Amino acid sequence: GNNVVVLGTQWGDEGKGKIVDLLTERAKYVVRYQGGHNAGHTLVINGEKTVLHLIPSGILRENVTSIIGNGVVLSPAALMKEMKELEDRGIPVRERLLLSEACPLILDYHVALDNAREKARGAKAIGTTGRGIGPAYEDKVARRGLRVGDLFDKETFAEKLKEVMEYHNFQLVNYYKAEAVDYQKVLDDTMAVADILTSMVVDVSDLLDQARQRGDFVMFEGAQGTLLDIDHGTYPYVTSSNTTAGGVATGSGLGPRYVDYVLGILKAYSTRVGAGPFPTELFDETGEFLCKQGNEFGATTGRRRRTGWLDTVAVRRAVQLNSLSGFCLTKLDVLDGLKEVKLCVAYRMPDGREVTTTPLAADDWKGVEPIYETMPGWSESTFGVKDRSGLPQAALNYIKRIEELTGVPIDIISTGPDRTETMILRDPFDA
Amino acid sequence: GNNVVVLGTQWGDEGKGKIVDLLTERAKYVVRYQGGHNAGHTLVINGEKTVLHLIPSGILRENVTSIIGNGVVLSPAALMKEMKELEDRGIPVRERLLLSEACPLILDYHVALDNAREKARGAKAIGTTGRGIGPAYEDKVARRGLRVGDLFDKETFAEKLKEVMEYHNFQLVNYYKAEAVDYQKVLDDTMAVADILTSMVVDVSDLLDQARQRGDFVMFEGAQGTLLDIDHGTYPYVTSSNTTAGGVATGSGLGPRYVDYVLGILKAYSTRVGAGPFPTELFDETGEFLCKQGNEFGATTGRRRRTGWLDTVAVRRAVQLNSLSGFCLTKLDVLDGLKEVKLCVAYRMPDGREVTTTPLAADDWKGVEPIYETMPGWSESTFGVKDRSGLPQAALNYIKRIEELTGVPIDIISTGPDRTETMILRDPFDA
Ligand SMILES: O=C(O)[C@@H](CCCN1C(=O)N[C@@]2(O[C@H](COP(=O)(O)O)[C@@H](O)[C@H]2O)C1=O)N(O)CO
Ligand SMILES: O=C(O)[C@@H](CCCN1C(=O)N[C@@]2(O[C@H](COP(=O)(O)O)[C@@H](O)[C@H]2O)C1=O)N(O)CO
Ligand SMILES: Nc1nc2c(ncn2[C@@H]2O[C@H](COP(=O)(O)OP(=O)(O)O)[C@@H](O)[C@H]2O)c(=O)[nH]1
Ligand SMILES: Nc1nc2c(ncn2[C@@H]2O[C@H](COP(=O)(O)OP(=O)(O)O)[C@@H](O)[C@H]2O)c(=O)[nH]1
Ligand SMILES: [Mg+2]
Ligand SMILES: [Mg+2]
Repeated sequence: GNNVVVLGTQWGDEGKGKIVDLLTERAKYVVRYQGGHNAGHTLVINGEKTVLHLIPSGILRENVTSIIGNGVVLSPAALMKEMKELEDRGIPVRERLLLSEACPLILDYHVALDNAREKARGAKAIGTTGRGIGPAYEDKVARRGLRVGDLFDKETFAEKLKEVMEYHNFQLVNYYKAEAVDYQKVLDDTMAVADILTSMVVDVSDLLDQARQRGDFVMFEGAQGTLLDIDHGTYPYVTSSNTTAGGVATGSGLGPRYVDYVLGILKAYSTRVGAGPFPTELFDETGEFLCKQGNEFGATTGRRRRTGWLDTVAVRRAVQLNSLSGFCLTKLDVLDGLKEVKLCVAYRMPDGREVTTTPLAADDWKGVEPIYETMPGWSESTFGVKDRSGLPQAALNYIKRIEELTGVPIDIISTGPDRTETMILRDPFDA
Repeated sequence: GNNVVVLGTQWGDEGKGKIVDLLTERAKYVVRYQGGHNAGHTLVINGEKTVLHLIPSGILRENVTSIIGNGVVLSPAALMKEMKELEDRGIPVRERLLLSEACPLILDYHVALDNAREKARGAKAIGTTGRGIGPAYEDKVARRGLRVGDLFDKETFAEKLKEVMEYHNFQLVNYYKAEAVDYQKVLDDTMAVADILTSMVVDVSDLLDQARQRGDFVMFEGAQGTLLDIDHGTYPYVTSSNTTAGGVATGSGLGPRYVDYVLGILKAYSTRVGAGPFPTELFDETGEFLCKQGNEFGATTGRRRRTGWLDTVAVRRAVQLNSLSGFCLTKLDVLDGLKEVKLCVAYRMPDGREVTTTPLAADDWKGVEPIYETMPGWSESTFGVKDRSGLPQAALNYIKRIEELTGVPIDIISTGPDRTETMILRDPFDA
């Protein structure tokens, strides 16, 4: 397929960054369509590690033009910092990065509001990444937020920013009783880069329609995971954007009927960082093993990620919401050495019923217990294996089982962090 | 196609309600996926006029199950009032209406906030429908809003509502200096209907996945229009939800790859109610004619709708954003008697350039001038005509021209408000 979508089927950090970079070899465009700099996508090329947050994962390839779609909430400060670091490493960012004038801006007050609301929550804290993502999306919906296109007229931008910060400071000071954000600093910091950002502006939706008609290859890079979806995730312990396949159209302008293949990134086990329901969560020795062996620490906040067994029930919800075409199984190599591996095949509800569908809101998850299916592990090392013939039978039965429970094939299997430690059984672009 | 989407290609009120009702004869399900009671869809069956707002337009057919998807922001009070009026007219609503537990709730304070923000805007007022739609979507994104699923546990709902209204009253009273909303009235009013609403709850996304596998016919009914889209419309003079095709997936849970045919509702001329850029707007005799002859008054607010010539440039943007499969031209009959009709074929930018694409944000529209293409009108009456052979050549050349400029065929032509005053050249379900 020409238009391929790569997204997380779980709670994020399934290894989307790696897959995007790997598959962009054949793409002309790579587009980010939701989220902001709370995303942390790690790429490892020949041992070199790059961690992108706002900039699309195809930025290291000179043959691809990276595009930050309108769905993304842009932090001018976050962008600059990343652009610089990359430019210092021989990546001519400005030469290959384009962005939407419709992207909402994340400013200093958004971060101030983020930390404030979180402290006001107390024990009910979401455990956000503190990047002001929520407040930015909120200003957008309320129709008072500032967008990239506003930077085109400096005087009116100053007047608009004037109004918005008046409102935001009143609540930060009077209600949340925190520090006011200085209007002049924000105004100065923004204008200092206003021209850099605006020089990269392009009509994304029209461009994507052009690419489509020519039949160019375009890859959509998702941020976060399905269960963090603002509508369908474990509300209110979710992110403020639609992390599901529908976010592709709203966040880039591409018509829904043009999405040809949706690739779901599936980790061999499960992780979640931040508060919220997590049925298969392990609090024992095996949990520590997955964390250590998988080096599960926040690519953005450095927070230790919560680990657990793969949840087939939750994944099936992901298959359905995104109309998945196939999966890419990652971190299979981390499971090496375990005597047994478990797959949650159903949920035991607090009322005794055994269900195979997931609860919606976070509150409806309280009391849910996973119903496992234990399988034999493998002693053989799968790390770096680049062909099925290198995987132990136990590992193969494990792949097959997931396919059986889900009904979706595993087209790609990743056995290590490097771009090459992978095995493509089927290329989505050819599917 | 089994899964058909019906949406407005302009600024709403293109006559979506009529088309949904007409086409639901063959559908098992009809789903609303965005907006709330700001929508006003008029149906006229054998002269009988029904105006729905929150309830799906397939509610008059006993063979269809209406579903209010998670994207919709639900006003418990608005629903009850509509359910009652319909039940009094022999429509067993409760027997055929289902809804999502994920739908955010529109409460009294949301309406209070709506009117307040609008007055604070002054001359920069959006001209909202005052139904609290914006504030409801804002609470959702901020992850502090209450959803239908919250009504399942009355005690915790009271505690949650307690927190949210504390926050909302502080700003309404202290900042906006308006009246506080009484917590007890809202709590009482809500609980009085809490059980009615919860009895209608269904897992929408799972159900739609079931319908899909069986191959049932499902129709998605859009609210508002493309140019009112929160991301891609004339921001900030937009509605707070995604009115484009991508909203179907995020607002119902159906995977993007399952949308088979997107039908764009296209009015013969243009209307817009409320503030915002409108290039082809007429302020002369012909404007008054279109308003009078088309009886252009708000189906929800009673506001006189602004009229103008059909804007081909803006419509082309709609074709692209929604991946339209075909159009349904409505109110052709209103153009009867005009000596000449005009089609805006391109825009004259304030800098002298002639463009064929539309500006994004509302500010980038200031100064834009329409470039017309004049065509001869027709004296013949097309009202009620149910076959192409009843349309005067001039009317036929007009249909053809729109098809030529757009590149999308006109599969349905509506020549009057009644369900039968229509001509289906092609049924989307068979396409
Ligand atoms: O916080 C980190 O360091 C994680 C972020 C994982 C994905 N992820 C987010 O980007 N945000 C998260 O979603 C929730 C809402 O926070 P926010 O509004 O900042 O996105 C939080 O649980 C937050 O942890 C969330 O789970 N990194 O491993 C991402 O590379
Ligand atoms: O206000 C009315 O009476 C119109 C509503 C037309 C569609 N429409 C909306 O539902 N809202 C509108 O979108 C903008 C945002 O308002 P709101 O947040 O209430 O949706 C306003 O211009 C408002 O008029 C808008 O244009 N009716 O003809 C709809 O049946
Ligand atoms: N062991 C192992 N690590 C992997 C594999 N694929 C990716 N990773 C690493 O797993 C982590 C994925 O989390 P993150 O970087 O947040 O990925 P993203 O946010 O989903 O793109 C990164 O540190 C990667 O280097 C794999 O197949 N095996
Ligand atoms: N004259 C005429 N009126 C029509 C036609 N189709 C629909 N209408 C009327 O046009 C109006 C459409 O606006 P509205 O009710 O807001 O429709 P919706 O919001 O798009 O579903 C209604 O009053 C309909 O009865 C048509 O073909 N001809
Ligand atoms: Mg990450
Ligand atoms: Mg209407």
